[PDB]
Amino acid sequence: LVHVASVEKGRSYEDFQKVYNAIALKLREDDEYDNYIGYGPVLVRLAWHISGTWDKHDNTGGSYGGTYRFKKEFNDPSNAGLQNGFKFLEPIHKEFPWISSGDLFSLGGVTAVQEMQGPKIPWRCGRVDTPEDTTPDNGRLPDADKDAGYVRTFFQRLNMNDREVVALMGAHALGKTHLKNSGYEGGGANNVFTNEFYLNLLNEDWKLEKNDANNEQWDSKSGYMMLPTDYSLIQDPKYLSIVKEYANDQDKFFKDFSKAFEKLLENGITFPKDAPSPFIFKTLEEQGL
Ligand code: HEM
Ligand SMILES: Nc1ncnc2ccccc12
Repeated sequence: LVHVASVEKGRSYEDFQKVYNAIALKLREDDEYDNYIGYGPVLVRLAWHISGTWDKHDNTGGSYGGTYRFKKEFNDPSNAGLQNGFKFLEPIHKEFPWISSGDLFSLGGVTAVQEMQGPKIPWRCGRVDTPEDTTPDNGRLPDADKDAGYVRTFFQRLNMNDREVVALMGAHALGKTHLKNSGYEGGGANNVFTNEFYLNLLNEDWKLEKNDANNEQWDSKSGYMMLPTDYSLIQDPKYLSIVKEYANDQDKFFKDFSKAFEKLLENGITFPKDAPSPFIFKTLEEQGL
């Protein structure tokens, strides 16, 4: 099953930079959301969930088909809360109705990471909306109650190795868990992209507690939290070495996250040899906007 990227007709870098800028302006404008976290973190999570349905074995799921717009995937229990990111992107899609759904959801993640001071993430256009019958069934996104072996095996389906898994999980510096969405609570209110997930794993005094939904999670007196799957990155000796590497090298973490995140957003897509090169969008700050 082959999904060939097809550039939206006549569009080029400038058109996508306009979409980027509308997303970024709205991120700056709509600042009250989720106790003043703003929409950055939920847009990063949306981009990952629309991508993380991919199965390398048969090329089902993945970001190409924009299938999150269909009720089966919109209503996936694993996606609870992402409706806020979808609603955020609705006026962007209205303004730019030519962009495909998969392009818009993945570009919403790139724009959020960059606007939150994260690394540049090269991004390629050309995902093409596919019909409702192509929507992947629920249950392809990962559980949070599990251990390192589960996380390792899970991510083999997405063709991610240990370093890619540890780098991608660094996005859990951002935003927070919400008891009503996932049965976990807490994390604070961070909306700046840094390597602090790894510093918090290594440096905080973690206690295994039960939350009000009767699920275990690791909490610190300082008010931080880690899901069991987060904490597993310091329980497994291979993951731990990489957590220490990223805790000690911001640039390395930025570069590795950028590559893994682009890869995640592009899994399943065949780019023609004459496709445009990946675009690197300028931030609003770089543009003086
Ligand atoms: C083992 C893999 C993962 C598990 C089990 C997991 C689990 C979760 C859970 C339970 C939440 C809270 C949802 C809520 O209550 O609103 C969450 C939030 C989030 N996740 Fe993950 N996640 C994983 C991997 C990732 C990856 C790979 C990324 C992106 C690279 C990511 C980005 C985020 C972001 C940015 C949030 C915050 C959303 C917000 O503040 O609304 N996650 N994740
Ligand atoms: N802020 C977070 N800290 C640690 N783990 C997480 C997991 C999901 C969302 C946010 C966080």
